[PDB]
Amino acid sequence: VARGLEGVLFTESRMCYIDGQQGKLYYYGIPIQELAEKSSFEETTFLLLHGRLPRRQELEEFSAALARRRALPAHLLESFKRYPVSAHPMSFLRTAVSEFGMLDPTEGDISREALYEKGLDLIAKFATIVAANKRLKEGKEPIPPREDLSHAANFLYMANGVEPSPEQARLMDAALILHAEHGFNASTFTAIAAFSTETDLYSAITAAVASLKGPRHGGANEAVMRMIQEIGTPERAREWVREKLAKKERIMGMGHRVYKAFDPRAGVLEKLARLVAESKEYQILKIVEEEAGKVLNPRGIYPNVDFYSGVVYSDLGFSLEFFTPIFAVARISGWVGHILEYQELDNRLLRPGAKYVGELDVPYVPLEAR
Amino acid sequence: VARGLEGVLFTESRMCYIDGQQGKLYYYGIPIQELAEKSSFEETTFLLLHGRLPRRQELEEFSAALARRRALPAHLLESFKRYPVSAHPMSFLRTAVSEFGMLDPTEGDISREALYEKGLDLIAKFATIVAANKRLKEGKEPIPPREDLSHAANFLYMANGVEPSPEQARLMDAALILHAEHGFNASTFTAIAAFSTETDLYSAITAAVASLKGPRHGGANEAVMRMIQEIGTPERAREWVREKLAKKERIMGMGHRVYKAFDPRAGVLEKLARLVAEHSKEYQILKIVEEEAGKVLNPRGIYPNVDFYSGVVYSDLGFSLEFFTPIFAVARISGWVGHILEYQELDNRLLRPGAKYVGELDVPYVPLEAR
Ligand SMILES: CC(C)(COP(=O)(O)OP(=O)(O)OC[C@H]1O[C@@H](n2cnc3c(N)ncnc32)[C@H](O)[C@@H]1OP(=O)(O)O)[C@@H](O)C(=O)NCCC(=O)NCCS
Ligand SMILES: CC(C)(COP(=O)(O)OP(=O)(O)OC[C@H]1O[C@@H](n2cnc3c(N)ncnc32)[C@H](O)[C@@H]1OP(=O)(O)O)[C@@H](O)C(=O)NCCC(=O)NCCS
Repeated sequence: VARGLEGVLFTESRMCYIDGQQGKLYYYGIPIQELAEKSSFEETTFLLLHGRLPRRQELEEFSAALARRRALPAHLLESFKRYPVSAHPMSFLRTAVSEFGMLDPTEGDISREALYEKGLDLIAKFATIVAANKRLKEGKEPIPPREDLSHAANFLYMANGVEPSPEQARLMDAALILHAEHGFNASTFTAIAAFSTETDLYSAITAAVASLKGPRHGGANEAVMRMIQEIGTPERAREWVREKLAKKERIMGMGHRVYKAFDPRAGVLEKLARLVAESKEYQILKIVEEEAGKVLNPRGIYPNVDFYSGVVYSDLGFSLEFFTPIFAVARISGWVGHILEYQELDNRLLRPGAKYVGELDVPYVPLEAR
Repeated sequence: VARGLEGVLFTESRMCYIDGQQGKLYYYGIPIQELAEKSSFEETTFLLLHGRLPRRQELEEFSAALARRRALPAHLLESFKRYPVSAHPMSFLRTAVSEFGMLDPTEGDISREALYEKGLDLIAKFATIVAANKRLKEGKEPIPPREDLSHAANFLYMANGVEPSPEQARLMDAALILHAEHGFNASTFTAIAAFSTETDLYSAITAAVASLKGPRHGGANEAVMRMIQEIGTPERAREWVREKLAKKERIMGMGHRVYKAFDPRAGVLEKLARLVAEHSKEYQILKIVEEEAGKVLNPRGIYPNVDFYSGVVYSDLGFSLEFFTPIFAVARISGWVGHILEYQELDNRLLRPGAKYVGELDVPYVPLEAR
């Protein structure tokens, strides 16, 4: 029984190579550290959708293309007004994508060209949705996209109401790149499971968002921040971990189905977190990292991408309930890419089985005789 | 590489046994034919969630518990008014479930009891959502659930605007029972994939609905009716079949990923389709297709599946093709909930597979200027 589908390779992919032992990550063969440093969200999105780095003009046009698609339709923006503002942002996002799906007169079209076109709209619009949610949570009005800003800069602008510093934008740009793609993780896999029935892109992405929301998965984002707050001070971190591990509970932001080593994305984020810190949250994380590490590292359990990302998002102006949506704002590129690849390379309905451990030939006992 | 995850057994389950070789189905050990004859959607639901038949008081209380959860909140009914009427019914449902979860103050509570309780709410409300969708599709107003009607009778009532005859209610009830549960099919598996991240129930069910929306899952229903229509009359059924197979094109409503024999649910539906048939045209075309296509396909292990006869049953109950999959969801939500409860109980592990990597490694980041 392949519990958790661990070790099950169900398809072939060119998109993401994860070396869990050595802790390497590549997007179509390019190391993530290279991309985080040098690339942008648009460029990495092109890479993930097209399978190669864009040329100058391609990138310029691809970015303008995405930018032109950032705005949400009035209908959806009107709908947001009654979206329960106390609802979790991932549930906001989940609903927005589904509703957006209804507004598409050709929603069901899944030709490669339509997936790509609808995907460009989702990749572009996700930031606008999450930002709108954030503005609404704050009792303020959603802000229209500024097409002149990069995706990252625009996301910050719509979320915060002011154009970000170039540094702030670069930080957001780095974070998006780091979360953009990561193989057949739970949310990507869920999207493919859904898509494997030839359902529409919105259905597959709603499912992906649904999946990403979980605290075992992308929800570990805010969970780690919850952990930091619960700890409160770096002075309480060690004993906190000691007793957390003593009651055999899990330390959020550590451990990974694949990485049995420091997450190469966490490695990058740790450095960005360190720069923002220069700081209690970061100090607390380092202590948790050290203290939990000494029992978990030997088990192959290390900080993952969710461990340091919150420090980063928090610096960018986001409260913790938006950490996972920010994740989604990036990962949508990877989801669309995977849906395009799965269609091309495999496109088979996923229909697994289980090991039945129940009973057979149980009688239907007459009601009055039970 | 395990394409399609075929033969991949990723968890243990007690809920559903699918005998693919002999064409047998059981919900917690009970043959599907028994439940289709004797049980009810509420009782079978109880079975699917509790793993056993309910005592008389239990069922009565359970039925009532579901009945008082049928009504949708005014907030959601109001939102429906702006849902695009031209939208796909499954997109309506997908959105409805998602928006409903937003109205739940403890949406993310996934303790067993909270899953059970929220699952009952979804089971009860799925019929009310799909029925509202249908009313709205017709430019009409949703109809409030009636507690004095069973789940099936009420569904027809809310959907059609008139209380169904006992016969029609019995047909629907039997149809819901038959589609309530079927192992780790795409929608159920996708529910689990989602839920394995410990996301909320609505997220998992929204994902289930997203999967079910696909034509490769729960769809054939419509395709069979299209087939029947393109055949037109039983007089040209055999010929159509012979030509269809010669085109090496598939015959809708036959063949199954697991069933390499007659679908036991098709076995029950075949008798029910014949009941509604006694417009016998639909049915007669189907029996001729079954026979002519079966003489060729049966030996290859392909037989009619649940989708072969269900369409005839649903359109007779007043549902257009596009509501076939929603009606499927109205029943399967019981199994989805049951599976989420079981998965949590028995396994509860993150679903995180891998892929065989056939890409490049150590690709340099070439400068923009040099590309
Ligand atoms: C991601 C995660 C689900 C991967 O786990 P998995 O591959 O599905 O494996 P399992 O959950 O079955 O666990 C393996 C063992 O490691 C332990 N373990 C896993 N991650 C752990 C963590 N973060 N804290 C402490 N113990 C942990 C488990 O308790 C388990 O114990 P056992 O064999 O002693 O019973 C898991 O590491 C986790 O829950 N991490 C916290 C959430 C998180 O940060 N998720 C984001 C991943 S990027
Ligand atoms: C469910 C389904 C996908 C299973 O396909 P499968 O796993 O490839 O089926 P088998 O493994 O038993 O197939 C062996 C052969 O029978 C053919 N076959 C099976 N389904 C067929 C159908 N309904 N009509 C004609 N031929 C069919 C296959 O195409 C295959 O091709 P080959 O001679 O080229 O190798 C297929 O039966 C189908 O598309 N059904 C029609 C629609 C339908 O009713 N399905 C929905 C409910 S599951």
